[PDB]
Amino acid sequence: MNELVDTTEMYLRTIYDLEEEGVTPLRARIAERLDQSGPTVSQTVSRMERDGLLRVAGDRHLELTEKGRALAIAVMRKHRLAERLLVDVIGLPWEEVHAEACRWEHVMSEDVERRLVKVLNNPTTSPFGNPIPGLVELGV
Amino acid sequence: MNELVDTTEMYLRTIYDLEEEGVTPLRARIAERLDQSGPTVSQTVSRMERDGLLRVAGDRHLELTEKGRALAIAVMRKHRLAERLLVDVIGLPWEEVHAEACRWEHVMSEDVERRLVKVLNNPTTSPFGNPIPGLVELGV
Amino acid sequence: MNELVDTTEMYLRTIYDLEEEGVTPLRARIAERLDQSGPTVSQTVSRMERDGLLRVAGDRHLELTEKGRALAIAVMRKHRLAERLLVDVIGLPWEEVHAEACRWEHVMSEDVERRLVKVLNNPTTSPFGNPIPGLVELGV
Amino acid sequence: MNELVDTTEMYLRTIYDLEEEGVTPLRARIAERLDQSGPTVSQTVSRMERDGLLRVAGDRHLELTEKGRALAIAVMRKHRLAERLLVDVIGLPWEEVHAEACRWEHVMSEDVERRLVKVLNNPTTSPFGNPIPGLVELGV
DNA sequence: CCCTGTTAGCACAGGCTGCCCTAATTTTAGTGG
DNA sequence: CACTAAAATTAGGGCAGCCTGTGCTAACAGGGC
Ligand code: NA
Ligand code: NA
Ligand code: NA
Ligand code: NI
Ligand code: NI
Ligand code: NI
Ligand code: NI
Ligand code: NI
Ligand code: NI
Ligand code: NI
Ligand code: NI
Ligand code: NI
Ligand code: NI
Ligand code: NI
Ligand code: NI
Repeated sequence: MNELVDTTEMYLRTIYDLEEEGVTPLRARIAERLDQSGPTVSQTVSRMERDGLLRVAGDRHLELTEKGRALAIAVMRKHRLAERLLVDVIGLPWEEVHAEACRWEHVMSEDVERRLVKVLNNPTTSPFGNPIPGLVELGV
Repeated sequence: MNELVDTTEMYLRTIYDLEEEGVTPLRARIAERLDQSGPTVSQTVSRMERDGLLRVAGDRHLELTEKGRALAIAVMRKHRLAERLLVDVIGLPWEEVHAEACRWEHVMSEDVERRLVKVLNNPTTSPFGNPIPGLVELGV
Repeated sequence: MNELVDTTEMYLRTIYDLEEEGVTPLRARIAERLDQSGPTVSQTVSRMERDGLLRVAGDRHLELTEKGRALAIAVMRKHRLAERLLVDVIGLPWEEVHAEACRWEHVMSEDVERRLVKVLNNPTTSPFGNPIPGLVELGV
Repeated sequence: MNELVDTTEMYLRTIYDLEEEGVTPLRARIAERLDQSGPTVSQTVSRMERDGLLRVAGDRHLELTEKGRALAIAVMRKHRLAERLLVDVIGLPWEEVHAEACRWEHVMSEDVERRLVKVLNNPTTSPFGNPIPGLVELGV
């Protein structure tokens, strides 16, 4: 198992965080946040272009395709739903929830996601306050 | 990401499965169970033997080492606690919870397992009846 | 510096050697001979195919392009002239010449090569009996 | 292969050159002579500093460590024993021997160096008049 | 415009291990003669 | 021991995903001519 559990999904989520924070998505940002060498993130981002999940712009900005944005959103959704489960229900300490959720985001089915929306009483936010994306696309 | 999520863990737990059922743990069993080829299974098993996780015994059986066994128990434990959590709290359909728990077992920290035991009122079994191993060494 | 000094050239000359011994040139033979990993050679071989030096047949034979074989021949010429110089003139023990010539083949210019045909009295074989190829196309 | 063949050795030997010439060894000086960019030589210098090959003094003068000096001496010695060999034995036109010995210095074993000392009747200088350093260390 | 160097963000070459495959054998455990 | 069925190996790959080394341009900074 990868330390990232799913590399591709971690690249998508990271680009998405960047968009949330209002910083320009560059390969250099992904290498910083995931502690990887430039040649590593360059090659991996190429594989993701090949598979149509992102594209490198002329100015080197990373952009999510439609397939890549739909997936990124899905992962962010599971992440924050996992965060809620972990805090509201399990009571895992705060400073551990993101780290745990960062693994959970790559394995939770949408089947489970929909159950969690019901069980956690229709949560629109993570336990930190960040809005949960893609609830419509989940189907809620 | 790996279909198995964690190949090493799925190999250890699969060996746990065969021991629990009373069938001789052979590489040929892992090939059937995990649907992989013989060459693949021997190759991975070699890595795991190299890494101190198991031995290929003189008569070909796969004996888990002490490190291998602790991990195998830790993974089976997370699996059945995940199964309990999914049925009792999340309400995932029976048909599906094993498939789900087969992924969660690979990402759940012991920190969450300990908090699950309480959340689930000191469970001793999976919803399918099988006993939950390693509750002692989990520290409860 | 590379341990091979020149990876591409060593690959070419290795292919040359294999052909010369009458063994089918496969990536596996190169992996053995240069002690490199399988993915390393397949990747290097890919660059060489990108660059017009060879192609991988459908049955996985490595086929030198006309340009590829010209470079291959050119390197062995340098190798074997270097062996003549090192034995006939410099007097390096017989056991250590191939090792030295193996690094030399990669830095020798054609100008030097041509001066060595003169100085060594139109040589036509290695000290070990093997013919020096590429003399005609050298400028002889 | 690298155009310099061995970047580290060419950096060491270049520093050594400047010291013979009595010019202050600065990174700008290296950039100049090997025709590379400021950034490149700045990065390459720090790897070497890292590996204990040189010190960058408070005033920015590059300074060889005893380990860096020993390697620079050995490359200069190879460079000049090669020059000798190229003029006296091989007969390569004058205008071309420095370019040829600029590559050979990086591949010649000490085993060959000691044979060249014997065969060229104990040379002390290059055909350009510059003294060959490290003949003592070589083991003569 | 030099000069000397830095910081940021790339490029390509050439290395690695993990974990997956087919085809074609070979070894081994158990069975029957 | 001799055939067989199950088990494992041998041979030669595949792709994903890590790495360091060694090169680049742009922008900038501080001082100089
Ligand atoms: Na790194
Ligand atoms: Na290797
Ligand atoms: Na340049
Ligand atoms: Ni943009
Ligand atoms: Ni988070
Ligand atoms: Ni994650
Ligand atoms: Ni046994
Ligand atoms: Ni189960
Ligand atoms: Ni699993
Ligand atoms: Ni063929
Ligand atoms: Ni040879
Ligand atoms: Ni060579
Ligand atoms: Ni100084
Ligand atoms: Ni010179
Ligand atoms: Ni040089």
